[PDB]
Amino acid sequence: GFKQDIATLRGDLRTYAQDIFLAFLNKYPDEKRNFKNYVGKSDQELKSMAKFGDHTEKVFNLMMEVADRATDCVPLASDASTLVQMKQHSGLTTGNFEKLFVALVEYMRASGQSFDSQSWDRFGKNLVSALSSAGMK
Amino acid sequence: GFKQDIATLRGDLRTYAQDIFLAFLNKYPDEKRNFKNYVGKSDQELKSMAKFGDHTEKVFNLMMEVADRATDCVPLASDASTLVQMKQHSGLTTGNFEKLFVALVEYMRASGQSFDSQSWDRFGKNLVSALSSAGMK
Repeated sequence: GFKQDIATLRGDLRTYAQDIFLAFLNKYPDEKRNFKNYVGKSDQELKSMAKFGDHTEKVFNLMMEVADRATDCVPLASDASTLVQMKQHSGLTTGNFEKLFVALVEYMRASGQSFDSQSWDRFGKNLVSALSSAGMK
Repeated sequence: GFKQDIATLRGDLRTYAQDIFLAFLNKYPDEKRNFKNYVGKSDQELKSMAKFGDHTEKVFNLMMEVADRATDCVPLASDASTLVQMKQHSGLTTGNFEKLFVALVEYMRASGQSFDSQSWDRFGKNLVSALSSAGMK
C-alpha cells in the first residue's frame, strides 16, 4: 500500500526522484520554463548537473515526509502551508503540482512494480486541494 | 527532539549521511578496512564517487526507518534481527555499531544545530543491546 510505497521509494530515492522528475519535464515541456537552466539539455545531461540532482532529491525527501505524515492520503495543513510559503514557489500554481502528480502516477503504473497507484492519485488531488486552501493560486 | 531530528536528517539525507559517515571513517581509521573501495582516498575523493553516496544514503535511510519505528529510543527486535542477518554485516560485531554511534553523537553535538544528542546516544546503546540479543557478536 501507500505506506510501503513510501519505503520503496526511499530505498532508492535518488534514482526514483530523477526518473520521475524527468518524466514530468518530458511529459510537460512547458514546465521547464520554470527552471530555464534545464532547456536544451537531454536527460543524461540534466542528470549530470549539480542543481538538478540536488533539487530533485530535496523535492522527494520532503514529499515523502508529507506523505508519511498524511492521514488516509490527506496531508497535514501545516505541511501544505510550508509548501505554499517557500519563497522558491512564489509564482507557482496548483497546476504545477497537479501535473507533477499525473506524471508520478503514470510512472508508477508503467513501472511493473507493486505501487498503490490509486492512493498516490488521491494523495496528489488532496495535496492540491490543501495547497489552495492554504492560499496557492 | 528525536522525532524532529529524524525529519531534519531525512530532509537532506544524502548530505548528512556522507558527512557523518566520513566523520566515522576518519575517527576510526581501522574501520575503513571493512570498505576496500574506500582505502587511500580523501574525503573529497569519496564524495566524488557515485557508489559512496548511494551506499551511505542507503545505510542512513534504513537507520532512520529503525529510529522511526522505535518506542522510547528502543528499537524493535525485528529491526535488529534484520541488521544482524544481512549478508553485508557478516563478520561484524556490536563494537562496529557502537563506534558509528559515538561518531554520530559527536557530529551532532559539534554541529551547532538543535539535535537531541542524548536521545541518539540512548538509541545507539539500545540498538547495540538489541543486536546482541538478536545474535550478533
